[PDB]
Amino acid sequence: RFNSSNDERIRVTSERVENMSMRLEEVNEREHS
Amino acid sequence: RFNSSNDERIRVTSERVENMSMRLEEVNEREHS
Repeated sequence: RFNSSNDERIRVTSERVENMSMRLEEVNEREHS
Repeated sequence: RFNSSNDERIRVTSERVENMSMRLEEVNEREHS
């Protein structure tokens, strides 16, 4: 019941979005062509 | 009406974000240059 609450889902989504944004900026910065 | 609720949108967004994070980590791990 705790893991299915809206607040926990929002927090986890925000953290994963931040990590994905950092990783995507890292990937885009590494360009050779 | 069920598919447009906030809870369903949050759950679907969280699941898709998790899948995208896993896929992005898979892509970044596969680097050759």
